[PDB]
Amino acid sequence: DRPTIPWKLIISAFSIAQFSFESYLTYRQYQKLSETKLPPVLEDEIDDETFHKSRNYSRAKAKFSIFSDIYNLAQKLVFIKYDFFPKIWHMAVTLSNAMVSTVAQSLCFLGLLSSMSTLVDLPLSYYSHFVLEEKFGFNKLTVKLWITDMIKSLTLAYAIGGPILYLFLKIFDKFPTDFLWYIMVFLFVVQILAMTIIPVFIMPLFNKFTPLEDGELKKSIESLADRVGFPLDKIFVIDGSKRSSHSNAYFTGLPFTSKRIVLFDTLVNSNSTDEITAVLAHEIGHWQKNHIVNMVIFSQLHTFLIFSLFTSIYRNSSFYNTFSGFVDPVITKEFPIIIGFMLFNDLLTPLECAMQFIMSLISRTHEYQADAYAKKLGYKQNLCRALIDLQIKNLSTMNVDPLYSSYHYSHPTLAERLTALD
Ligand SMILES: [Zn+2]
Repeated sequence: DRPTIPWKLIISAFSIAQFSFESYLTYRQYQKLSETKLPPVLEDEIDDETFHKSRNYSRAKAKFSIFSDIYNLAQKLVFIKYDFFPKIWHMAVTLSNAMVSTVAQSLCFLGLLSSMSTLVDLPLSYYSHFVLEEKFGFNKLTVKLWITDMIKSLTLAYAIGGPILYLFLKIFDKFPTDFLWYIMVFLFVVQILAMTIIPVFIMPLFNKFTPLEDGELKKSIESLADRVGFPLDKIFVIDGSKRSSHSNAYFTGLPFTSKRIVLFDTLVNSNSTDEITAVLAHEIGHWQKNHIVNMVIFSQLHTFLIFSLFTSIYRNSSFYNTFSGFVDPVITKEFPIIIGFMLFNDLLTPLECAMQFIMSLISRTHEYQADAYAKKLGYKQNLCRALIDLQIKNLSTMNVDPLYSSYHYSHPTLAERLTALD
């Protein structure tokens, strides 16, 4: 536990290492998608034509994935070896006029930084939407709406992100010796408010929430709810058609309290008729077995590990000194917590890989249990046809690499979800 260790080399080595590992995964997946032509348990229920089209969708996804990784590894390594952070700090504070200048310039640094991460990402985000998924008729948005969404995301990020971060940072000042349990509780309470505030206040700005047109489907879902429990405030059908013809469904409720069921516009349309309910049995499965409880708990362990280790490396950095020590246009005074946190974030990357395996696996077995639970309710045959139709219209990957799926896939392979039931 001490200051002088070669940080530059280690961080560059880690980023390259885990990029290479991720490149290996993506490589295997590309192999299988291009070579294999048959699913074992889906050889009858997958059109030979819509199978090839799905091979192509996944191909382009992988290609773009690798280019996106190289791009994000390239700008990082350049950011590192050329000490690009100090420079942004100076340029940020320089653009602060009105005095209303303060001790927490950290917010300024992050203000310009995140805005740069946006503009540098912009080209990729544009390609993915207006090329990768326009080529497969998935994207239904105009540039007008895309840009407006970007601006709304940044404006919100500052509006509520600034205040929360500020308090988060000043909590370190009040407790320089024992901050752990305080910032722990802080993140917990922000989490609770988060799941309650984003759906109620933030989402309405993105999509138009309308209540489910009273009739058949409303009654069906209402009946499944009353049967298995009392968790149901109301049902809304969001307009997710405006973005792309992708489908999904979820419920938003502050647990444990009333829960609202949101259904995607493309879902109620003619892809899922009332196999929709089998799906909702699956999604009620997550609630019944207290998975959300297991997830917040497994999340708190993670956070504790992270900020337990933080105590070790929030003292001295190779980068600017903060209280001429041997290099140029450096930054001075109080050590700034935000910076030590970021570099620490890129120090952990291997730990994250480990917990990427762990989290992906837990989610997978949660889906397993929810499906089995849908069988318990008799929605087995409809649930099967639901998942199959989703994979058909979303051109999801048919036969995947075990390792690649073990790392990335939070949901088990379709074939793997069926064999557990069918
Ligand atoms: Zn699920």
